Amino acid sequence: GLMQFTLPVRLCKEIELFHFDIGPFENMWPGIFVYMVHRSCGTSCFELEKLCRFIMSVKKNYRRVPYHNWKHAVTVAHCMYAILQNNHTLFTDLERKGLLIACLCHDLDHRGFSNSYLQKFDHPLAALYSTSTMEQHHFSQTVSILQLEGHNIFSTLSSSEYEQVLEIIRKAIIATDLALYFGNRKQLEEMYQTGSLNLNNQSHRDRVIGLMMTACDLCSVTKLWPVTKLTANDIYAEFWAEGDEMKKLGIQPIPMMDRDKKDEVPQGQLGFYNAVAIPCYTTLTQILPPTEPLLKACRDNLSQWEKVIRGEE
Ligand SMILES: CC(C)c1nnc2c(C(=O)NCCc3nc(-c4ccccc4)cn3C)cccn12
Ligand SMILES: [Mg+2]
Ligand SMILES: [Zn+2]
Repeated sequence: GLMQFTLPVRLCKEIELFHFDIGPFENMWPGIFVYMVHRSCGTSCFELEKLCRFIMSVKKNYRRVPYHNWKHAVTVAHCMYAILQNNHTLFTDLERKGLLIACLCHDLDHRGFSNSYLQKFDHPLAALYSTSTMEQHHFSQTVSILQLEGHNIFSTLSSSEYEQVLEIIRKAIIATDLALYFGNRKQLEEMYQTGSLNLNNQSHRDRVIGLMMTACDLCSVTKLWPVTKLTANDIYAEFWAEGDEMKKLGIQPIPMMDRDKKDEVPQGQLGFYNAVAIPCYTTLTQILPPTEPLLKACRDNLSQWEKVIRGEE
């Protein structure tokens, strides 16, 4: 009832900032997330015994892969917490509840392979889900864990609020398929610029929540340079393992995934900052002005990759 979560002073202050790193102590990630739900939503959004049991079943269903792991899940939820606290009054009680859970669950049971590799391997999940393969699997696993005895954190919601929140989570999670991002942002751009963008239109909200999810998912590019640089080793370690597996199938992987082409990482990160990250955080700042720090930090790390290419580090 009267049981707050508190953090040490440095975390209490730094958790409010977009660039916050959740640190190397795994056993504090759960308390960090609960802290965020309580400040974002209220101490009464979720029955604490159910929330805790949900958090630990979710953790157990992330795998020990280099990048798409439990640490990524809590990183992406933290970024969503930063967005929600800097845009307090633009979001319903249900959106606040659904979106933090959506981020924690958004890569459940990820095996460290692209939708592409599932399809070329002919993995069962590719027959069951022809597009957004892993992301439909991630949502599926969220519903599984919600249905476990003592895990329904949404038990108090009305029959209809329950369906609305699971629909918020489904779209939120589908949106983390980067193939769907390019379309979603082009439309969000055109709607903002012609002035058609309207946040009372539910299909316009959907698109905005979609872009928030891509922002939160990419937030490793908005960290202090040494966090951004080291995280890149993790994500390339998956990409190269996939490359190896593509070669095992008799297929030349794209350069991104070919560990023979390590040399070209800086140029590839440049490409990705220009094609993906900068556009994302640009359009997000236009739509939601207080998210500007994500854009500014992204721009800083781009400049840090330009420096790497010029032999200046
Ligand atoms: C940490 C998080 C935020 C993160 N980082 N990257 C990503 C990507 C992604 O598409 N990355 C690859 C960028 C890239 N590399 C090459 C390359 C490299 C070496 C040799 C040759 C070509 C090419 N291109 C385009 C997707 C989702 C989250 N990501
Ligand atoms: Mg994913
Ligand atoms: Zn992710």
